[PDB]
Order: sequence, then structure tokens, then C-alpha cells
Amino acid sequence: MYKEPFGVKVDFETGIIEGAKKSVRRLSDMEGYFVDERAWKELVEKEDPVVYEVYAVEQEEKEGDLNFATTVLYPGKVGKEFFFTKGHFHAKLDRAEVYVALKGKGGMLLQTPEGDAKWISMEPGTVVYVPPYWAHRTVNIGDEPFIFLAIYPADAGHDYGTIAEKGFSKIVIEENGEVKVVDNPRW
Amino acid sequence: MYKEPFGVKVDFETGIIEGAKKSVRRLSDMEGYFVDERAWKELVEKEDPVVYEVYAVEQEEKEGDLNFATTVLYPGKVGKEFFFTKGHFHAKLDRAEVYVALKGKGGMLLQTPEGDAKWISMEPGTVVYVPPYWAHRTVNIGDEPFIFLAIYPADAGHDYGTIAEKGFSKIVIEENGEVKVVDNPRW
Ligand SMILES: O=C(O)[C@@H](O)[C@H](O)[C@H](O)COP(=O)(O)O
Ligand SMILES: O=C(O)[C@@H](O)[C@H](O)[C@H](O)COP(=O)(O)O
Ligand code: NI
Ligand code: NI
Repeated sequence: MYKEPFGVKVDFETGIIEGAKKSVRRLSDMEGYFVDERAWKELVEKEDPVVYEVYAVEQEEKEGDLNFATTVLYPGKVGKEFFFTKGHFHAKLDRAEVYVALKGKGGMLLQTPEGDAKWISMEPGTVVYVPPYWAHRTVNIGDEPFIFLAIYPADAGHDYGTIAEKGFSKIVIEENGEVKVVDNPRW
Repeated sequence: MYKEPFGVKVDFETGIIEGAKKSVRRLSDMEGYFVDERAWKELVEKEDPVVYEVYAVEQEEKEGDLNFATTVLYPGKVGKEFFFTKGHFHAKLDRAEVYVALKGKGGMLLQTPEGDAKWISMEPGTVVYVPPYWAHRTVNIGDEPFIFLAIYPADAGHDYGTIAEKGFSKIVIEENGEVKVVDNPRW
């Protein structure tokens, strides 16, 4: 039986999607992710702020089909490091992804199975192409929420494990009032 | 070898993607698409207007990779029928598509291989899920350009022929100042 086509309203101001399933990631949910463990533990104990929320509209895992989701990435820093999404590779490594930036100032960090990294800046209107085999993470480098829509293959799945253990070969920090992408000492 | 990640600017007011492949379809490229053949002949002679332009960023046709494109669908009528895109099924029938409406007033007409139809209104912010197996055509029901962004599997391909010969089982016309979706009499 064919699936029913539908339309859902996406609010470009809030990132809210009608009919989507919500996910909330708090700072506590990201242990071992930031370089400055002291600032992390401090921020968690003090307020454990929400780092980001995802509104996902997903299908059964089937070749050729597509999922889409917005993310609202809140502004913040853990020590010198800007708030970011956990980041992942796809379970089916060769699945690509397309991001559309809607609001705020941010960017995407990407890296290969081997660690070679790239940084792509994102402002409203920017569409980012995430090629097959690249892990990807988004970072809010500004003062307001960074909101974007992502469209990805239904069967792409997720590999958070690799990233959670080694992180990205680079980190994005504020140094002298400036955003800088630098080597991860933890790597 | 890994492909290079990249970002491109999409302009939400004009639908133009900087550096993208541009395609232009004029009414003369749409012989046998509109119900009112005489009105089609007449409008082509008087003016041969651009019905739509597409700005496409495509990858090689491999499983799991993704293409994206904007379309600028111009306002107009052929007789009583609103300007529309040619419409197609995918070559790999079971490939889905996701559409994001950016500007203007329109909608999508979809139908199964058996001719069952569905109409989904589109205003700015509407995201439409085009399921596996469903042919899809966009229609402009207002007086300004209807602009939207579409993301689709790189291997989906196109099947235009099926629609080129028999059309869609429904049409979208203006009747008594109102938009109406009704049976295609030539189907
Ligand atoms: O599909 C995606 O890759 C995004 O929707 C991310 O899942 C989302 O931004 C949250 O990031 P992560 O999944 O890395 O926690
Ligand atoms: O991926 C899509 O289906 C869209 O980009 C359409 O191709 C585009 O709107 C043009 O319509 P058609 O391809 O039916 O002429
Ligand atoms: Ni992903
Ligand atoms: Ni299509």
C-alpha cells in the first residue's frame, strides 16, 4: 500500500515542525564531548542547559526514502568551545546529507574516517552538501539560536560511537574575540 | 577518494542558487501538457512565456547520494489552467523527495501509478513529503512567482513520458475567481 503524501508547516523563526517527534539534548547528555571537562561539570551542576533540540519526521529505514529534521542549536560555550551537536558518521557510511540554514550564525565541522577535517560557515540561506563518508557536526558561533533543516536518506542511520570516543580532529573556539578552528589536543 | 563538502547560498527571495546549473522551460517546451490546446498555441504565439526555471546542484547517480534544486514557477494560466511543472515519476520508482516552499502561493499535485491523486497546498514554510511511487507536479495558484527547494536521491532519475502522454488524472483551474481541483477530462 502506498504511503500518504503530506505537507507539514515548518516555522523558520523557531524551527518547530508540525507533526515531528522531538528530541532534547541537555549538556548532561554530552559527557566526554567537550575539551574542558571542568567547565562542563561546572555548567551541568549550575544549570545543565539545553544544548539543542531536534524535530524529526522519519520514515521506516528503506533505500531511496528520505527523513528530514530541524535542529535548534542554542548559543553557549563550554569554556572556550562553542555549543555543538554531538556529531556522527552514518551507519551506511556512503549516505550523503543536505542542510539548509534558516536562522542564526553557525557552521559545520566535517571529517573523514581518517581524520581530515573541514569547516563550512553557515548563515541563513546557506545550503551545505555533506558528501558520502564524512562525519558532521554543527556549531553555534553566535549569540542567538542557530536553526537549520536537514534532509537525509531514510536508511542512513547513525554512528555516534566513533565521534564520542575520539571527537573531531579539530575544535571551534573563541580566542581573542574571534572564532578559530584549531587542532583538538584530545586527538 | 572522498568528495569535497561545500556550502552554497540559496536566495529565498529569488530562488537563485549561485553557481548552479540553470534550466529554463518556456511554454513552447510544454506541447501537449495543457488541456486547452488552443489557448496553449495562442499564448505561445503572443508571448511564449517562461513557465519555470530550475537551479540544480546534482551529483553522480549513485545510491544514497543526494541532489537539490530550486524552481521558480512563474504565475500564469493556459486557458483556465494554472502554470505548472511538467511532472514526473522517478526512474527508480520507489525514491522519495522532500520539498520546502520558500515563497509565493502554490501546491503539489501527486498521483500513484494507478492514477489516484492528491493535492497538497504549499505556502512559505510548507515542507511536503513526496513518498516512494508517487508522481509529482507543482502548480502556481497566485499572481507572483512560486519558489521552492527540492531534495531528492541522486539515483532517482526521471520518467516524464508517462505523464507527457496521459497527464495527471486531475487538473488545477481557476473557476469563478476560485482555485478548483477537478478531474482531467483528457485522462
Ligand atoms: O540528520 C542529521 O544529521 C541532523 O538532523 C542531526 O542528527 C541533528 O542535527 C542532531 O545532531 P546529532 O545527530 O549529531 O546529535
Ligand atoms: O526534483 C524535482 O522533482 C524538482 O526539482 C523538479 O524537477 C522541478 O521542480 C522541475 O519539474 P519537472 O522536473 O517536473 O519539469
Ligand atoms: Ni547525519
Ligand atoms: Ni522528482
